[PDB]
Formats: sequence, C-alpha cells, structure tokens
Amino acid sequence: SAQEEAEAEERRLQEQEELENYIEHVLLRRP
Repeated sequence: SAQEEAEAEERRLQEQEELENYIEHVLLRRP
C-alpha cells in the first residue's frame, strides 16, 4: 500500500482545480 497513497495526495490538486474551474466556468459564462 504505497502507490495508492500517491493518488490520495493527488486529490489535493484535483479538488483545487475542480473548484477553481467551477467558478471560472460560471463566471466566464455569466460575467
């Protein structure tokens, strides 16, 4: 159980963009 960890942390980047884009999409669309 070492590789799985590498992914568990990767989420930190996924969630970041997941939220950063969630606003950019709604904003850019409805400025």
